[PDB]
Amino acid sequence: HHHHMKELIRKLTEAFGPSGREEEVRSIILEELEGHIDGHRIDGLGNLIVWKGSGEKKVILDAHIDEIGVVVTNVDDKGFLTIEPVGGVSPYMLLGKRIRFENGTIGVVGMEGETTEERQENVRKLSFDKLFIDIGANSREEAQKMCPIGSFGVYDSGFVEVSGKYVSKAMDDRIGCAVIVEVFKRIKPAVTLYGVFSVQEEVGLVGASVAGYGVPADEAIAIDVTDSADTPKAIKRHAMRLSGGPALKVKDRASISSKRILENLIEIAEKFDIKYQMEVLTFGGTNAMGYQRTREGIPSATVSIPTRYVHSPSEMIAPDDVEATVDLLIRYLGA
Amino acid sequence: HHHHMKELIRKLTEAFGPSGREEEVRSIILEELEGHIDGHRIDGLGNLIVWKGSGEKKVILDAHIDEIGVVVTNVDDKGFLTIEPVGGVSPYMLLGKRIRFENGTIGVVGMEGETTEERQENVRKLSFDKLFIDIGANSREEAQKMCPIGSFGVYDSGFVEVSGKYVSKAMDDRIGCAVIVEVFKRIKPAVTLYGVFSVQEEVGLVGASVAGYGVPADEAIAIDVTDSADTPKAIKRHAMRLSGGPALKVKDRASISSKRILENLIEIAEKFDIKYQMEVLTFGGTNAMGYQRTREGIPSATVSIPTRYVHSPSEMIAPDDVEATVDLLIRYLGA
Repeated sequence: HHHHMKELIRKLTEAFGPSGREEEVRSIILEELEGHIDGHRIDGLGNLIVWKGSGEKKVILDAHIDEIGVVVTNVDDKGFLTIEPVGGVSPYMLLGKRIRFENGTIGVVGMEGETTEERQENVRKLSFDKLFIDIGANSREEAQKMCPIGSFGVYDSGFVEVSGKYVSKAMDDRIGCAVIVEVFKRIKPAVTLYGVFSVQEEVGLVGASVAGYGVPADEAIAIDVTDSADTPKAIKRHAMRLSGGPALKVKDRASISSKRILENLIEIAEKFDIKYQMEVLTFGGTNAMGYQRTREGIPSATVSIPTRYVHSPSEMIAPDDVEATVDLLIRYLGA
Repeated sequence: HHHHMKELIRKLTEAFGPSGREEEVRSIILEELEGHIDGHRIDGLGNLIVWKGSGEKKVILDAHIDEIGVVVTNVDDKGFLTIEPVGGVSPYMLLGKRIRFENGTIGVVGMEGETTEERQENVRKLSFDKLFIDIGANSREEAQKMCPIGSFGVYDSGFVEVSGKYVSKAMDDRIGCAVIVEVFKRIKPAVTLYGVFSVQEEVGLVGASVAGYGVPADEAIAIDVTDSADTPKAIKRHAMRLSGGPALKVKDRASISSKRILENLIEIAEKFDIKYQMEVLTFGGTNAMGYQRTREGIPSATVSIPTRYVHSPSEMIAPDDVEATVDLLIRYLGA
């Protein structure tokens, strides 16, 4: 390795930050960036925006700070919790897992069903309303004091090295957050660089990303994860893979200016022998509204870290891909 | 609490001992029993037998030392492991979990399937042959060096306190092992007491439990776990429950001598105000062979610790039930 990002990745991935409660992650980001940013602000949606540099061109790098999890929606007479999903969490991934709550309380996920046929019927068509969380309470009253309705939880799973790979919860998108932090620590920007550590935008709600988080940027580059389809039988040509480098794309039907960002990233990677992969463009439909949506706003591209087991408690990345991503961005955004 | 068993329970439940590889558990048991046993032996099947006392009546206490897990059956060209179950492990409980191998190697369980319909089809009817384990290897050769075919793994999950409950892997039956160890540490036996820490007997193979592990005992008491059916909707009268005390039973159609052991345990519990529950008798069929099987061998009974989430990485017990079990046995087997 040529960066020293392990501890940053451990800290960010282990931090508590389900959608709606990301205070710890923002605080960690600001501590890591102390002395490396010229300023910051937090918008009314909870997006953290930082900046460094004074160059003519304004560039956003945007990674999501929120993670998948659960929210408590009911407490029963014996102290058991009902939950709903926060983000894309499959109930299959939650079965038998331990969940850590904001206040440090640990709970165990169980499933309803007594007989084999009951459990078989349930587990074969698993629904969140068949799950519950046991926090060791013996009554509604004990449980409501520890995890009242509206409490968030995340996986009780942290960071581990798995023969040269890194595994943790919340690679999506704490790994993107780590990339941006590392870029801010290392770069002497030729641009005015904005780092946005954003809350994800629920479908059906107004988000801030289209308006550039109020930053009048010339370019916006999302730093995300993409599924690494290099596991057994999910073996196709042109798949994203671990150790293939950052995955580069734009949206389908992107503007000339957005495509230029992609071409320029490709050129940097080629000139500096940085591994990279060409990802299929983000699908956005085929209608007239979708066409006009890409031709307004800020020219944009996406750079993604290949990740196995996305949305599990054991998301896996190759540290070389992360370092390559940092290197690519520093070369692109530097002198 | 009135015993100090937390550390013993943590140590035993965390120990590596899938069926076929229980060396660490036997070693821990012997270390804990140093100075409290008069002797021991290990039989050809791997059953560890210890003894203390010199009384006329010979009594076995028997708890299983093996835990559920996985065994590696194939290594593919990219380093991914195929597994089969050891013991009663559902593939649903393994999804996204981390597995710890004998040599300390950690792996992540994944499932085959790329599309939503593929994964939905797979996960709705989950089979072990759709799972794999990723140990971070990049080739068959790297993987075979870390986890060759025949390697065992267990849950990568250890002991935690959950508001006054204890949660770990392998309560089934490390909790029974802890009960027996604690009895040996505390008791002045009025009997010759044998502690058997047994390997489970595969259906279809000859085991040693029927012959009393070669001990010519007068009574044999299994110390096991039983499912605690006190979770949401699995709410029936007469259910075993946490904090209801040890669950007491014999086999269906038990002999007069076996039923006497049960009656005598009940009497002890009543005389000493120890909580207990009456569990439905062990089902053994209704035919002539089953009838004669209970009337030979050693008079036997079972004392069980109520446990939630059996066969998950988060098996849960109430420490009061464990202490009550120890207390009951010490009173029964003492002067």
